[PDB]
Parts: sequence; structure tokens; C-alpha cells
Amino acid sequence: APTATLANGDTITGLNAIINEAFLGIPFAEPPVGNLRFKDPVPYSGSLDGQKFTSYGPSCMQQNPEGTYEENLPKAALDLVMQSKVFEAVSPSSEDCLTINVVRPPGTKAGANLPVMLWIFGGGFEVGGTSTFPPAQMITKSIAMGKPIIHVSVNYRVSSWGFLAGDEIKAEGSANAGLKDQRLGMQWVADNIAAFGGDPTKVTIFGESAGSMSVMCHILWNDGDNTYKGKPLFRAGIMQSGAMVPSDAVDGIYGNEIFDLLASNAGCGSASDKLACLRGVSSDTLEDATNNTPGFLAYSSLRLSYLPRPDGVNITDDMYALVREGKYANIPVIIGDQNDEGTFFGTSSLNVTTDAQAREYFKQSFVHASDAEIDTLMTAYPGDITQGSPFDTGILNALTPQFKRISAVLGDLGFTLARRYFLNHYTGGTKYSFLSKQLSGLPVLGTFHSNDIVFQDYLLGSGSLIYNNAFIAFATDLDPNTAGLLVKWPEYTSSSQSGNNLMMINALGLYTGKDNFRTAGYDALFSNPPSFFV
Ligand SMILES: *[C@@H]1O[C@H](CO)[C@@H](O[C@@H]2O[C@H](CO)[C@@H](O)[C@H](O)[C@H]2NC(C)=O)[C@H](O)[C@H]1NC(C)=O
Ligand SMILES: *[P@@](=O)(CCCCCC)O[C@@H]1C[C@H](C)CC[C@H]1C(C)C
Ligand SMILES: *[C@@H]1O[C@H](CO)[C@@H](O)[C@H](O)[C@H]1NC(C)=O
Ligand SMILES: [Ca+2]
Ligand SMILES: [Ca+2]
Repeated sequence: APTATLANGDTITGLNAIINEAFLGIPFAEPPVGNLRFKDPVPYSGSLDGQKFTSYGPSCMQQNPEGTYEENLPKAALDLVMQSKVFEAVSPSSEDCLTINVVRPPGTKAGANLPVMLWIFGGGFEVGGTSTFPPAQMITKSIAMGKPIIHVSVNYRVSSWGFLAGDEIKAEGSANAGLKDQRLGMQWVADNIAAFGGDPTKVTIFGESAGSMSVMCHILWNDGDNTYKGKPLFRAGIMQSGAMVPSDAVDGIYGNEIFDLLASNAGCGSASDKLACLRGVSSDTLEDATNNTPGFLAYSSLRLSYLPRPDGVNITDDMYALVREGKYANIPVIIGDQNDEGTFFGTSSLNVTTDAQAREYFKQSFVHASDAEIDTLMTAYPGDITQGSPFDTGILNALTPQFKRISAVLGDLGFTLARRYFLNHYTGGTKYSFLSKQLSGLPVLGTFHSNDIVFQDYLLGSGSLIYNNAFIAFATDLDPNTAGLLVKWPEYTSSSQSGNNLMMINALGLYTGKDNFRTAGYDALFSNPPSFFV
């Protein structure tokens, strides 16, 4: 029933879901299989003429979150679940996974010129797919608001398949393949979105967690040049939890170790060209070898095995430096956080209970940090359980004497204070920032990492006012205030500015506040950012 005519003249059919029209599973690239593994995506050249696109394709290969070279119960358990026929039926994954999904309000026709919201999912750069992020809530609210938008989502390679690094990967020019998948999807939207009723000049990119750090990377891509065929690929960005990635170069120390580990795992330790050896192994051996490297929930936690790393080609340098040096695209941005970003990651080191163990955990995580810097950090984030995350809970959530401590640190470096650093240095366009405390009181996790996905795609709550409405007004008008909320969202100029600069959210609704908390942690972490890179 729904129909579109692509740039190359092909004409496809979608599905009419009543409350919206969807075109799911459109291939935007050749399958990154065989000798195309770990390499840049190749544009799709073939025919889609007369084809039906009524369901999401398989996600790219997934990594066991509890994977690691060690053997243990959670690793065993998740593997048991992940390799099950039931799981593989309900959630199919494949190396041939580079597809794109377009969903629009019902009745939309070519030429409508609706603003476009291109979603980039977050899954710790190791798991994830588009099928788990329902656009219906967004789309519907946009219609109700009288600001209809088109929701676009793109699959990208994760874990070893999309973020392998090391000397060989650098030499070949194959770094950050997963980010390149994302970049091609954008180019595809530029060329084809008009056929669906969207305006290619009104694209707002947005993601959460890894999707968010992805949006930052796109702003920094090619020293800030975001054009394609002479026109910008997007006019704005919304980052939900995540700014710059605190990572060393692709041919760095941990990028090289992981590469080597993965190679030994696949049986390529003796190969003179391990990379070629890796392209030759079956998908099973590769999937297996990857699950034997640390997953995000493993003890390594935030020190991810796979993630965006400066390559000196498309991301020319340390991401913090690029921001200080003004090498970014000049676009208006909304960037916010959840009050308790680190409680999730803090669950991965619950066998650390004494300050002596805490100091060593940090030392193993941040190899570039001197004992002096470790000491300063452990002074800014003290053992006092009342001072940690879940913030403001007193002596509760004391799973261990160090849990709340470790959570306060990880969530700040990885997201919360990382954001403030971007904000204090960024002059590309108007900035807007928010902080959620919607789930205050939730035992153990607090207003935890990713709860925004729930209030943006699944359930309604005070938070949906920002996650849907405000995000919609911004994509349409480049100002979240056009949404018509009762609380005006003030512009963010600096964390040292007088007056409220953050939009806040609690169980009841919205209010304004200041971005001046944990200043001591900020200087401990960012006085010399590279001391804390992974
Ligand atoms: C907490 O548990 C981790 C995970 O097992 C311990 O780290 C591993 O320890 C073994 C030896 O027991 C090493 O061979 C592994 O390489 C370690 N894994 C990692 C990912 O580093 C860690 O020592 C324990 N921490 C505390 C404070 O007891
Ligand atoms: P993000 O993708 C975590 C990014 C880690 C950065 C370290 C430098 O968070 C995920 C988001 C999804 C929706 C749910 C799980 C959550 C984590 C991977 C635990
Ligand atoms: C990466 O950088 C090179 C050199 O600047 C450029 O030609 C290439 O197009 C860039 N890649 C992407 C995906 O933009
Ligand atoms: Ca090596
Ligand atoms: Ca500039």
C-alpha cells in the first residue's frame, strides 16, 4: 500500500500500520561479509524495484555483554540465552545487517518536506539494533503537536565487526567502520528522503548513550565538515547521555591488545597477516572469539574493548582537543543526562570493597593516570557513602562500601561531567542542556542510565515532555521552547554563568536548576583529560 520512488528510480512498497506508514529493512550498503569485513561500507548497487519492505532486517552480530577471556556464570548464562533458537528467532542477528528504516505519519506524500529525525541507537558499541526503538510514540506526539516529523533509523556494525582497532586496522584505513555505516546512512537520507516526504535540509541527528557519543563523533567528523554534495548532512543534534569518547588512538595500547587477543581467540595468533586471517574465519569462530574478549558488563566496565577511537583521518585527534580547538560543525544542540549514569556500570565491580581495592581498580582502568592523579580523584570522590550515586540517598544503596563511589566516578567521566566540558568549550551554536531526576528514590539504580528510552518510546511520564515534545519542537524549529511547555528552557552559555541553565525533570514535571555540582570531580577528571582515556 504505502509507496516510494527512490533516487535511482526504483519503487518500493511499505506497510500501513494505521497510526503510521513504515518502510523497514531497506538495504543501504553491500553486505560487509567475506573480505569486506572490518572495512568501509560499500554503497548498495542493485534493484529494489517492486520490492516490499515491511519488516526490520536482522541486527548486526551481537557481543555477549558478560563476555571475557575468563570463564564464569553470567558469561555462561547469557551465552545459553543468546545462542538459543528461541532468542535467534525473536532477535535475529547477521553480518549482512546494513539496512535503513523510514517511518512517517499516515498520509505523507513525496514533497511534504517534513523535518527528519535520524535515530542512532546506543548499545555500548557492542550490541543493539533499530527494531528495539519504537518510533510510534515520537511520530504520534508530533502529529498531535501539529509538528509532524519523519523518523529514520540506521543499523551499524557493533563490537569487533564494527570497531576493531590496532596497528593493522590503522595501516589499512579501516578504523571506526561502525561510524562509517552511520555516515553512509546519512548520505542515503540526503539522496532519498525526499521520496518519502522528508526534507533533506531539515535533518536532526539524535541518539542515546553510544548513539549519543556517535552524534558527537559526527559533529567532529572530518574536523567539522558535515557536508555531502555541498550541503550539510544535518542541521542539529540531540545527545541523550554522552559527549566525547575518552579514548586513545586506534593504534594505541588497548586497541592493539584487544586486536591481538581477538586474533589468538580466532586461531590467528601465528598468521603473518592476522587481519586477513580474521576475514577468513567463519562467522561462528568470529562470534566465539569476540565473546572471549571483555563485554561491557564484565569487570573491565567502561574500559570497553570496542569503541570510537581517533584515527588521524576522519577523527584527527583526541576528542577533547578537537572541541577545545574548534574543529566541529556549527550546529544548535541539546545535550543532557540522567542523574545516575554510573549505577549500571558500578554493578560490574562489586568485589571491590576497600579503598585499597578501589585505588587499584581505578589504576587498572586508567593506565595513563599517575598515582597523584588517582589520589586527587579519590579525594574528589571520597569513600563517604552519602556522597555517591545514587546521589542524595544517604546511607542507602550501600551494596558495598565502594559501589556508590565507583558509580559516581564512572558516570561523571563517561557522561555527566564530560557533557559540562563540551558545553564550556562549544561555541558552534545555541546550546540547551537538561538533567533528569525523574526516578529519584528508585533503589540501587536511581535515575539510571537509559531510563529515557522508556519514556521516549514505551511509556508516558513527566520525562516524555522533553524526550518527545521538546525534542520534536527543536527538530522542527531549532528551539525546544516552541513545544509550548509551561517552563521555559533557558540557553546554556557556561557552567559559571549566573542564573539557572539546566532544564530539570522530577516525577511531577519540569523545573530549572544549575550545572554547578561536583566541581571538584570536574577538575580531578578534566584538568588533563588524556590521563583518564581508555
Ligand atoms: C574482582 O574480580 C575480577 C574478575 O575476575 C578480578 O580480576 C581478574 O582476576 C584474575 C585472577 O583472579 C585475572 O587473571 C584476570 O585477568 C582479572 N580480570 C580482569 C578483567 O582484570 C579482580 O581481581 C577482582 N577484584 C578484586 C578487588 O578482588
Ligand atoms: P550506552 O550505549 C553505554 C556507552 C558506554 C561508553 C564508555 C566510553 O548504554 C546502553 C544503552 C542501551 C539502550 C541499554 C544498555 C546500556 C549499557 C550498554 C549498559
Ligand atoms: C575520511 O577522510 C578522508 C580524508 O580526509 C576522506 O576522503 C574520506 O571521504 C573520509 N571518510 C568519510 C566516511 O567521510
Ligand atoms: Ca599486535
Ligand atoms: Ca571551527
